[PDB]
Amino acid sequence: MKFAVIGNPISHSLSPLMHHANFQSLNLENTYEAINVPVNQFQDIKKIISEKSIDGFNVTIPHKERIIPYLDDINEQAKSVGAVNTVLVKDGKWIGYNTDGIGYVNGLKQIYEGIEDAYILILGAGGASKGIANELYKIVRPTLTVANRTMSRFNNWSLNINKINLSHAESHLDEFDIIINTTPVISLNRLASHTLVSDIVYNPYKTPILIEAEQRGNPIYNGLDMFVHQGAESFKIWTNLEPDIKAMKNIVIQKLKG
Ligand SMILES: O=C(O)C1=C[C@@H](O)[C@@H](O)[C@H](O)C1
Repeated sequence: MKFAVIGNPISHSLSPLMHHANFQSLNLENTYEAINVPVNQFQDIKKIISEKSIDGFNVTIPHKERIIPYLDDINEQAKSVGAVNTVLVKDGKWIGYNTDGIGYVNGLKQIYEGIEDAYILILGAGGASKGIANELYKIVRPTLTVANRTMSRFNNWSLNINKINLSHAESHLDEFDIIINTTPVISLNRLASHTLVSDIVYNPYKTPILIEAEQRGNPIYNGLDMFVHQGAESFKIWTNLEPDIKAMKNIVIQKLKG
């Protein structure tokens, strides 16, 4: 089967390196190649893909919304986040999926015991935040809380979740078992001792919030696992097989060192 990643730029993508490691562990005769698609040539996307006989592809900067009109169908999750990172070519039909959020959430699940009873705060109300909150909503029993600087951003949200501003997150910070920053931030001055602090970025390997949270002697978690888990989730969709998460993360790490 033939896979890819589209984007502009595409050369620093670690998707092919990673999906390949997965193919070699599963003993699969797949290719996964980086495809450079400038904005100016994006209108010819159906043709760039189909001439290469592509089965499924990831979509990254700056085409995650740009791809949407070319899809024949799109899932609720993508539609909701308003962005597509995965497309399935399934008998000439293009179908758009979004695995970033489930990708972050499946990673967290592994490194956080009993996430179903977790008091989770998320910072940010934009699209990455939305995608994670949708996925959590399905597995977390206690109501989610999303904090944002502007209340209006929640108008197109769809969840029955608590929605607060940033100063109110600061002063109730100790009610939370996990905090997830999706913002590129708060005062950690009421930060409970046990609280896990997470950012969906892994370059830099630690953002300011994670730095300070670590000095306060808290557990921290960056976006590395999100990146592996979103691609693993694309792979499940495309192929109906189980990805080797350890092989995929180990190669990305080795590449990151160096
Ligand atoms: O750098 C990459 O190759 C990617 C990064 C993220 O945007 C992912 O959402 C995308 O599926 C692939």
